[PDB]
Amino acid sequence: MDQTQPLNEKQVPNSEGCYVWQVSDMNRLRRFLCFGSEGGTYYIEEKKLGQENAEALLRLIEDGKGCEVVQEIKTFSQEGRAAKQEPTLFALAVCSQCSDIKTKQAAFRAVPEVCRIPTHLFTFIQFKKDLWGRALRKAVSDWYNTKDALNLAMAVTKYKQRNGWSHKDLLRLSHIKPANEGLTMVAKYVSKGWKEVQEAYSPETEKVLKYLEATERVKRTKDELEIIHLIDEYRLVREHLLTIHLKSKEIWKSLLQDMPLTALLRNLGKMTADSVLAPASSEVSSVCERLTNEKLLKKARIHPFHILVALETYKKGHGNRGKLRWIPDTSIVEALDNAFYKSFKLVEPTGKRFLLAIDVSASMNQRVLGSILNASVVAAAMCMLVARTEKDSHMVAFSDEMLPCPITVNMLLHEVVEKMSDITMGSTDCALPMLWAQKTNTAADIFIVFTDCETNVEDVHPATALKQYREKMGIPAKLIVCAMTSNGFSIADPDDRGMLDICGFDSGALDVIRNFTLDL
RNA sequence: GCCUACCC
RNA sequence: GGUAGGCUUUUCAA
Ligand SMILES: [Mg+2]
Repeated sequence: MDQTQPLNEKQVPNSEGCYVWQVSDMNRLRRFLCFGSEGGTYYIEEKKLGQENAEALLRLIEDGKGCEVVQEIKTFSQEGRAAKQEPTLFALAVCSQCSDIKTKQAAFRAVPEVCRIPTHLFTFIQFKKDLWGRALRKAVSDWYNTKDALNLAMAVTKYKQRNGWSHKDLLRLSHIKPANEGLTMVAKYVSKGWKEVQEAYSPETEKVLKYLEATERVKRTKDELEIIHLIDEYRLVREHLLTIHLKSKEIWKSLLQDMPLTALLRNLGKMTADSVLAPASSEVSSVCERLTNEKLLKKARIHPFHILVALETYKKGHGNRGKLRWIPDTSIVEALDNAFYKSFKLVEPTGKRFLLAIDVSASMNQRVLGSILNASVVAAAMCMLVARTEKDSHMVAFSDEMLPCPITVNMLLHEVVEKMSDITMGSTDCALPMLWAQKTNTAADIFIVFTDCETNVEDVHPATALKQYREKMGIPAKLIVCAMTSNGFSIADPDDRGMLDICGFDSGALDVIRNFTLDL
């Protein structure tokens, strides 16, 4: 009996013909929220991946899980555990339509806590289209009227329109009625324009006009000094400036001052190139100190993935799609690579013995989140995270055989990246870890395997490998399968309480692994 | 092959 | 359509 055969009825065949279990729908929801379905997986095409995921979603609703889904969606977004928003917003959209009315009413109810910025809403509304009314009109209206005039003003000027949707269309389609003078002004500004509003017009309301005026002013003035001035006075950001100003060193030195974190993160390369982040500079020193402030990273909801993508591209001196070059600053590379570990919800060590196994087979070459990072690299990063928290941990890599582990606990993130480079390839034997462990008489209480569960060699089933391990070593060893995709497969036996299914790249992954290690 | 802003 | 920034995919002051 090997992986080519089913252990029991419950099991189903992979994408390779070998047998595994089907991840619980709830768990697949999490996989989906974190990885989405762009580019699909190594075996499943993008389109069918989304279809497989859409099916599981509806299945949950069918089964009553309607409100648990929204609650989970609501929680992942607020806690910022998912790199990108599309999957969450698409999920909240499907729920916003499902048969259940409990779920639907819960979906629109959570819209303002999930759609924090215009883009989020625009993407939500567009999804509803790919799939107005009382609920919709109400939800959109509440999004604006519950805000503070002065805040809405920034929101609507920072994000005038995204993906084909403007606040002008939303305001009109929802037939909103400004809850106060401040909001009517902003609304009039949006639908009718500055002139109309300027022509039509409290201390609080004046503040709102002032601002709107500022935003209009920084687009007519030729004087750079005045631009810089307004930026200082009204905290105007990049989106507020005419793109011709974005070539001025002094504009950015003024823009960097209190630049939001994602903005700062996505423009590290450009600022270095324009000498705004010159070597040894105060500015650079400032940047590093901000990127490594866990609280602000947390406040700005900087996901570790975004850090990884920026680090990879930043040290490359040049972009992937971009077309500018810069001498990568070593202080920044050390600050980003440091920030990576602070972006995850950190936890107190348990002290247990962990065996961390990275699936490095050919399939792990598959690209994640439509980025330039592959599952191999991401799995290794997640691995480094768990290894720097629980010191008693031995890392190992595998494909269809045990391979010398290319990385170490003391390596900087970009060294672990290129090392996974030279080694990703081969077939998949997901039982090797447990098997290796027994053979080297290596003790462990927890096994964490970072895989896509597409095991395919004629060797015993990983679940079988774990049992043989328990019996042989006399340890109740548990097994945590950290998923690297949104496929619906798992080498984890649902009937074994010592086997858990978690998602890779959930900034909250650390807490789940802990709760499980500690029998919670 | 894509995102924005400005003019038209 | 013309022009200009950027692509670390859409820039979460939070
Ligand atoms: Mg493989």
